[PDB]
Amino acid sequence: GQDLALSCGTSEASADQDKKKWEPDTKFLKTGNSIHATATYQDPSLLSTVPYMTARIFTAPATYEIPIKGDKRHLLRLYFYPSTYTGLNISNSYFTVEANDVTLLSNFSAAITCQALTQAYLVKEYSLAPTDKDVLSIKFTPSDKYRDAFAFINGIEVIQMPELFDTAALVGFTDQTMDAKTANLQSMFRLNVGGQDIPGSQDSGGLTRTWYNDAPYIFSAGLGVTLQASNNFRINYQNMPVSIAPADIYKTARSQGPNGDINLKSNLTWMFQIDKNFTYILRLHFCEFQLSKINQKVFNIYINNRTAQADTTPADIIGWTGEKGIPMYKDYAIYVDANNGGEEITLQMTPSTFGQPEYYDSSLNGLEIFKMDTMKNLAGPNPEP
Amino acid sequence: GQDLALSCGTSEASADQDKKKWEPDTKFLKTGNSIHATATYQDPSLLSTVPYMTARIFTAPATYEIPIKGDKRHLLRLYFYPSTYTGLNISNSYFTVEANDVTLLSNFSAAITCQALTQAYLVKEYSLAPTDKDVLSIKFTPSDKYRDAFAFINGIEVIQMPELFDTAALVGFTDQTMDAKTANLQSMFRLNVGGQDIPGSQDSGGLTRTWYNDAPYIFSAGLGVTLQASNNFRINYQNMPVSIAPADIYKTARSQGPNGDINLKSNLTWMFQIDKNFTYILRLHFCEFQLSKINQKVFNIYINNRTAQADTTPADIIGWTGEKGIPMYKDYAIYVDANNGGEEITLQMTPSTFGQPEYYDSSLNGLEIFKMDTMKNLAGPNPEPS
Ligand SMILES: *[C@@H]1O[C@H](CO[C@@H]2O[C@@H](C)[C@@H](O)[C@@H](O)[C@@H]2O)[C@@H](O[C@@H]2O[C@H](CO)[C@@H](O)[C@H](O)[C@H]2NC(C)=O)[C@H](O)[C@H]1NC(C)=O
Ligand SMILES: *[C@@H]1O[C@H](CO)[C@@H](O[C@@H]2O[C@H](CO)[C@@H](O)[C@H](O)[C@H]2NC(C)=O)[C@H](O)[C@H]1NC(C)=O
Ligand SMILES: *[C@@H]1O[C@H](CO)[C@@H](O[C@@H]2O[C@H](CO)[C@@H](O)[C@H](O)[C@H]2NC(C)=O)[C@H](O)[C@H]1NC(C)=O
Ligand SMILES: *[C@@H]1O[C@H](CO)[C@@H](O[C@@H]2O[C@H](CO)[C@@H](O)[C@H](O)[C@H]2NC(C)=O)[C@H](O)[C@H]1NC(C)=O
Ligand SMILES: *[C@@H]1O[C@H](CO)[C@@H](O[C@@H]2O[C@H](CO)[C@@H](O)[C@H](O)[C@H]2NC(C)=O)[C@H](O)[C@H]1NC(C)=O
Ligand SMILES: *[C@@H]1O[C@H](CO)[C@@H](O)[C@H](O)[C@H]1NC(C)=O
Ligand SMILES: [Ca+2]
Ligand SMILES: [Ca+2]
Ligand SMILES: [Ca+2]
Ligand SMILES: [Ca+2]
Repeated sequence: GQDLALSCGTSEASADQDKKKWEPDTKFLKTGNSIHATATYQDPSLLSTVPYMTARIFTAPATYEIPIKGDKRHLLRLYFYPSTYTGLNISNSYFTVEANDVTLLSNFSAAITCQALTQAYLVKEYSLAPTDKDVLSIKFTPSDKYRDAFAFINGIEVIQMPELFDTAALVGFTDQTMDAKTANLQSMFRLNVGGQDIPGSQDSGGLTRTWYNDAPYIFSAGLGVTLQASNNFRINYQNMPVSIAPADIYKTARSQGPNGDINLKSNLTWMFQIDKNFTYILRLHFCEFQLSKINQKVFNIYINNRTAQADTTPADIIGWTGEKGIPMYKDYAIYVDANNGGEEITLQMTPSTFGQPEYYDSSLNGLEIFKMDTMKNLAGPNPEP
Repeated sequence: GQDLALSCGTSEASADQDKKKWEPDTKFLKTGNSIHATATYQDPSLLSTVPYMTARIFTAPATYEIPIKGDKRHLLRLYFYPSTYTGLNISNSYFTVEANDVTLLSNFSAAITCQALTQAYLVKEYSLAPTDKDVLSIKFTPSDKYRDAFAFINGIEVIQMPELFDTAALVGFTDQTMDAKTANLQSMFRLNVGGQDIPGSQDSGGLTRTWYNDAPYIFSAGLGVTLQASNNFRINYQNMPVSIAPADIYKTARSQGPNGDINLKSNLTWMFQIDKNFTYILRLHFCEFQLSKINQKVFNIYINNRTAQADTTPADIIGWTGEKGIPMYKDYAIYVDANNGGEEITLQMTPSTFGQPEYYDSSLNGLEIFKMDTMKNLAGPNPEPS
């Protein structure tokens, strides 16, 4: 059927602020008796009125049927703008969303979730494994616990993507590995480390992912030192698919800085709020654009205080890639529960004292955090405040 | 083993006018020698320079090896743009193409085929039955009969597809069928009847098939009346796979029109140039979007002057589907013989008088014509020049 950007509750085509074209959802909606509504407040923080200002509202289970290619992986995005739609209190909305037998959301309150994030809108993004079916059935089910619950949706995107997931190294364990090839994933965070926001229009692979500056997630007292590649520095992908990440991710990084003695005394630390009781994959993106040789910059990486790369196998970007300007990533997996970090993921970097490196520093170019499904479920609870 | 769109002779990723992404063919070329070439001339009829303006040229045999799932059916497309490449005379190009054990093309002249069609480029499309092999070997062999014979290719696509083929009713016989489930097929024609061209980007199943307007193929004096479903009319597929055809096929149709007297005195007639000595499957796509009951519109269907639906079993779309808005298709098979049939398939419809229907009309929403393989061969001769 091909990729779609549906603005729910619209009757004509529309375009957003980033030159993405959207179309009405009506075509794809199997079930009747939905309500369409336009919000009566346009939050000044919205980047566009599209798709956010218009919604479709469901008071019974409702299914969209989107033609897809069965053998392919897809990105699915759900856009929500909890605002005022004439005649409803958005606080009453609690619902489930499923996509071909994968549960995405359950008892989901967009209002509570937005309040907790201090953001007026939400985009939930998922990477769905191939389901061998030529229709993606997206079912919205109002809560059967609350008589007054309704479901709503402002936009849906379905985007074919390559098989960009394979194995991840298990954090804190010696050489253990797990397969992500058939996993369903939720995108939790996607950062351009040390660099400016990259809008979807500048993403690679036609995937229109947004990559956010990482500064708001730095937990260490030190912000470190951001690095920028020289003008027209060439990112040499070699055999890495360009869809993994756009070149600009690799042209900037965050490092600890030029003072190796100070760097040895601290970790550069990021912290993220996530849902308990899931395995997460952290994809760390690297590209050395300053140094040229093995054993110049060699560093330990820790996830939730456990070893990701350390001891006699620390991280060395040139050690991994063989050459300045080659991009790469490494995937690490951690099951996060009460004993392992609770509701938080921490990522920490510090120089290694193995093999007498030329410098004592660390760096990172990009970061993605994905939730893996457990028994075809990705739904977590709503956040607190 | 993913789907591929290879633009042969390129060294950078490219994209065409319909946003299809293409990549270089280099990694998949397994045996032989070849060079990249760029066409000297951009024909104004080309929608894109991708993949058509670049080619790989073979002066001896060469093979691609493409990873596939052996238990799955595939679409294979071969793109050709005859032009002057590396100083060679395109009129000397005659070659064979094989995909595993299936001969697709033999003594193939892209130049002559293009001249006969009044088209500057060709896309040959095949549906290959499961191979039980994890590699698709695509072999290009220059003709060993002409001395300066060479082969060329501009683009290759390999696309995993569902099993969209089963049995077809043999025309002019009753309860005799042809089995296409494990056949290798060539796509000859694919039409949105009564509607505008549907580009591959809008095709269902992610199969990127183009559905072309049918008007050029009508040979009755009357072109009938084209119909379009109302705004927000929904096509209700039920258990028919959406990969069969996109919704827009079913939202338009060609009919004979509102004058039943005129309709009763004529056939709506399509004609197609094909290759003799093959069995063809005609897939007729239907969806009733105006009427609502059985025995409102009831019509006879003839293929090569023989009965496909007639007598006491004429076509009735609601009769078949049970409801307005439910799409369907019916497959019919016909052998086109070396004398009778004579390089053409004709499809004709006219109203039936059987059972006193409310109206006297006929309609059709889409049409596909497939060649079935014989002796593991789908190759036909080059058409006559004019
Ligand atoms: C296509 O098939 C014909 C044979 O067709 C069969 O035999 C015929 C004699 C007739 O009985 C048909 O109805 C049968 O289906 C191949 O042979 C040619 O056939 C034509 C007449 O149809 C005849 O004029 C030629 O002399 C025959 N040729 C030879 C070499 O004997 C023909 O070669 C086949 N073509 C292809 C491209 O495979
Ligand atoms: C950098 O962070 C790592 C990981 O959190 C620190 O190592 C941990 O230190 C605590 C003690 O404070 C121990 O309980 C853990 O066992 C350590 N983990 C590992 C994997 O060794 C490390 O000390 C920090 N370094 C600095 C300089 O702050
Ligand atoms: C559905 O979601 C809300 C989450 O916000 C749940 O209600 C909250 O539950 C927690 C206790 O875990 C309290 O701290 C909050 O005060 C509750 N908030 C509100 C607004 O009621 C609710 O329990 C969930 N329901 C189900 C069936 O899971
Ligand atoms: C519509 O076309 C059909 C099929 O070509 C016509 O039926 C044929 O008529 C010719 C001449 O009368 C015969 O040689 C064929 O044997 C007929 N075939 C069949 C299957 O009946 C039919 O006459 C045409 N209808 C109209 C209304 O013109
Ligand atoms: C290969 O194809 C060419 C072109 O179709 C064939 O040559 C034509 O043969 C027919 C006779 O069947 C004549 O009508 C044309 O004048 C010929 N055209 C040219 C350009 O020569 C040729 O016979 C075929 N060769 C083989 C071995 O099958
Ligand atoms: C997490 O898992 C533990 C252990 O299975 C369980 O006791 C707890 O209820 C779960 N908590 C959440 C928030 O899912
Ligand atoms: Ca909307
Ligand atoms: Ca960066
Ligand atoms: Ca090409
Ligand atoms: Ca049509």
